[PDB]
Amino acid sequence: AIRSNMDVLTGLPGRRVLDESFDHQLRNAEPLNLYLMLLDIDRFKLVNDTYGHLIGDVVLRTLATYLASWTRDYETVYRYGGEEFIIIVKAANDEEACRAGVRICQLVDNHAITHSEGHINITVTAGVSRAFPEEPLDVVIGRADRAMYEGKQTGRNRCMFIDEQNVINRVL
Ligand SMILES: Nc1nc2c(ncn2[C@@H]2O[C@@H]3COP(=O)(O)O[C@H]4[C@@H](O)[C@H](n5cnc6c(=O)[nH]c(N)nc65)O[C@@H]4COP(=O)(O)O[C@H]3[C@H]2O)c(=O)[nH]1
Ligand SMILES: Nc1nc2c(ncn2[C@@H]2O[C@@H]3COP(=O)(O)O[C@H]4[C@@H](O)[C@H](n5cnc6c(=O)[nH]c(N)nc65)O[C@@H]4COP(=O)(O)O[C@H]3[C@H]2O)c(=O)[nH]1
Ligand SMILES: [Mg+2]
Repeated sequence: AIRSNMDVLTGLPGRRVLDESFDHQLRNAEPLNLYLMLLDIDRFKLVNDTYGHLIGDVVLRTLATYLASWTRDYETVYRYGGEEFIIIVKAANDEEACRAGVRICQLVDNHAITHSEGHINITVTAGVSRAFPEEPLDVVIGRADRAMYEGKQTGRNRCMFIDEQNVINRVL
């Protein structure tokens, strides 16, 4: 069968589910603020080159399961790209959204991925942005992407926030 609302590998909803639902989610976030958390597996190409793509698939499937287990039910985890996940967070303020982001980064770092021949330690870099009313998804992801990139530049295994001045800081 063809199930366009599910990533076959991880079982998570994919890009199309977020793209199609984002405007609705943002409209109905009130009275809360909506935040977008973009997560990329650190040096994932290297994992595949070292262990092979079958093991890479285990990493993706396991991380998906982990993220699902580490998030609240109304905050959906998507597999947005090949090595990229998105979590849509609703929160009262920036500090709460950033706490969600940094705790998820910390959990990833602290839970090895079991595979047949041992264990692999992975980390993620995360960028978080507020979605302002009526903004399209590409703008929100664009800003989170800037935050995430600065995270990769400054050491990886961390969560970054881009604020209302479009200035990026690491979340501690
Ligand atoms: N550190 C931290 N982690 C958070 C927070 N919100 C969600 N999580 C994480 O997301 C997982 C799933 O949350 P849930 O579906 O709401 O499902 C939760 C929730 O229904 C409940 N629960 C656990 N602790 C609390 C709590 O302190 N307050 C409330 N109201 N419920 C809790 O038990 C379920 C399973 O909890 P966990 O195994 O801990 O698993 C939690 C935890 O890993 C948070 O604010 N801080
Ligand atoms: N929307 C959203 N907000 C998040 C998430 N994670 C953290 N926050 C926000 O950050 C506040 C502090 O989280 P914390 O330091 O983990 O501090 C948390 C944590 O120690 C615990 N807690 C709450 N829920 C859970 C849970 O489901 N599992 C576990 N293990 N602890 C929880 O209670 C403390 C207070 O929780 P809150 O009053 O809810 O207050 C939370 C909440 O407003 C998230 O995944 N989604
Ligand atoms: Mg749950």
